[PDB]
Amino acid sequence: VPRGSHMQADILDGKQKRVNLNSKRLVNCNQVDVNQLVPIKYKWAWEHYLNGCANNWLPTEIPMGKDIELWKSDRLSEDERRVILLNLGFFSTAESLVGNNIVLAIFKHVTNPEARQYLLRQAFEEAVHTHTFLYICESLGLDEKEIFNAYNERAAIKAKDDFQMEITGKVLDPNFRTDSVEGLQEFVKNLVGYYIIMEGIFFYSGFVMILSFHRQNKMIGIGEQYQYILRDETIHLNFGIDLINGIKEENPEIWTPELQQEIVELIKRAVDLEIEYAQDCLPRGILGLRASMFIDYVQHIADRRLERIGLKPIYHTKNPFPWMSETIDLNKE
Amino acid sequence: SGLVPRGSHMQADILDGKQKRVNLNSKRLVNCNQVDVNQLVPIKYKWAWEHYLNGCANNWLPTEIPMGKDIELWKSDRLSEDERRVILLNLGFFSTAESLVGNNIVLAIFKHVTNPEARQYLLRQAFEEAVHTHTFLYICESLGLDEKEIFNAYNERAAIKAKDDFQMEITGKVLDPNFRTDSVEGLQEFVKNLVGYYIIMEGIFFYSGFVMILSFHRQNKMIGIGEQYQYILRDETIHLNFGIDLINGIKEENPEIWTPELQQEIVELIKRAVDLEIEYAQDCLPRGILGLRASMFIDYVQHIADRRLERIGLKPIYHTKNPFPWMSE
Ligand SMILES: [Fe+3]
Ligand SMILES: [Fe+3]
Ligand SMILES: [Mn+2]
Ligand SMILES: [Mn+2]
Repeated sequence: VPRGSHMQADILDGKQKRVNLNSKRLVNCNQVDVNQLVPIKYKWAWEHYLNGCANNWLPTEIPMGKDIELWKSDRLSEDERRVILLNLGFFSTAESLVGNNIVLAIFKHVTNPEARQYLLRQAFEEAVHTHTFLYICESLGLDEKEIFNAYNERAAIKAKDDFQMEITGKVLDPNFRTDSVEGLQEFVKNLVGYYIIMEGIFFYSGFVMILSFHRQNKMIGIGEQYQYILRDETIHLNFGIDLINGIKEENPEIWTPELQQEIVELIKRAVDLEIEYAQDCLPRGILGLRASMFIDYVQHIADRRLERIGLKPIYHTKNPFPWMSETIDLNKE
Repeated sequence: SGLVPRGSHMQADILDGKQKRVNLNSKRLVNCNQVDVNQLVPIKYKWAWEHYLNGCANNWLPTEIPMGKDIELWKSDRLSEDERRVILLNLGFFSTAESLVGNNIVLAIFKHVTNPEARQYLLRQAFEEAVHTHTFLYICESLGLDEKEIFNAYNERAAIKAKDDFQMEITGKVLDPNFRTDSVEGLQEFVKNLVGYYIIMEGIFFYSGFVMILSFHRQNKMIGIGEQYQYILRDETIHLNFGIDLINGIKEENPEIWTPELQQEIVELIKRAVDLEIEYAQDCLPRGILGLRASMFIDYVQHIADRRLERIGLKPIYHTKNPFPWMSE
């Protein structure tokens, strides 16, 4: 390289602020400069970021003409409409709950620039997901306030989001810190609540309901949007699992039998709430969909989430939706 | 526009829940605790939603832009020491500036912008800052620069540090866990943060840099870097427009905060930013390069400062001409 290809320092004291890769930590890292991306330590976080960036899509790119025609017709049963409406109601605000939590709760305490890069991509993706639900409401001529207010008006939805508020913990409190054992444990419970429970269990169950319509060639515009959402959420979940496991590895003292058991109990509570939600969606069942299938499915996926964070499966049920894993394989990171 | 079909309404089983549906006229940009901030609808601030849609339409990645010709030129003796200095100082400053801006959106601004459509835009903007950060890593890796030397520039170069230190100062107490915007004093402090990041950092401190880098691009030098900066400029144009709309919106809804005292303080902050940016330009350009001299930046930085002032309802103060009119093409 030619002469003059280096920045010359005129503050010699400042070279000390260059970041030692091995000093970097996922949480509680105040000893190095968090504003400098380099050198990247958590290559897994950066890879998630690059993968997410390659997945750009917008709901407005997906035509809704056939969906509008079907929705406005008399072809759908009231029970079919009920599944769609309840799913829209729950997702319309749940995306914002997730996005707001990334920004208002998680970001401050993930003291690492490459992980934060991913968080910014994820949060933007949640904004895209929120746009999706606005777009669907406007396209089909739904009462947008009725749909977006569903979590205040439908008990089985409220129950899930009230639980979400509970497991959010005090992470939003101005006094909240992660530099105690109890504090970092509370933080990890928040991560489990959002990545494992909301994104990894509540959302996957909604995906089955909606994609079951897509597979029947009903509401294929909504279906396609949900396929893109599933592709994003696959990465959200993978990142969250990696982050939880990373925090555990770097802070083994938090991973007590007590914390482990509580995480199991939260997942159990999520499973029960999602089953009750599925029953509210499907009081009689529709073509290809019964509540009993969600009992097995929700238990199955909960076992898969438990395994990924080093906990034993507890339900041992089989997956009644083998095709979900087919589209999951196609939408794999 | 077809008829609403029978059975197409979601039935409530919590009868009083309907009261939490959001009244459009109750929404506000700050201090809005009377309605549910989680529900996007109904959208009140159309300008915020439009910025969001515009940003989303602007997707790009630095890895899409070929660096072959740039690598070839960087290896050659066809780029002078002085030209290299301009490039490296700009890479040094921008490499961390993007993170400063992005971190401030998330850690300072988002909590206090109590409006979902504006928050939708903020998430787009913060992601764009991540793309800009990626851009500087990609440039470093492409040209084989010492990445730690580049990203640490704001700790190693006085003229860069001076800008970023001033930035830390105008960030104010907004990061204080117990900072609140629900007083005149609190909201004025918040507005100073918005001026500091949108107007000063994004609207002024990026501009000598844009001119310098795009000057190379216009001479067919480092066109890979140039193209990346063109995409950054496109994004930053929206960032600035959103910030101006946000500042003006907060003023309109809370006119009592916009005192002669605050107005004077903002002008003085902008004057100081101008001085610091002129000094930075001087550091970049101890000697002239083609179509670029440090003295030109006196006129330019003052000219853009006047333009920013006008946009937030303040009188221009410098009255200088723009030596780089091609920046508006
Ligand atoms: Fe998600
Ligand atoms: Fe910006
Ligand atoms: Mn989502
Ligand atoms: Mn930027």
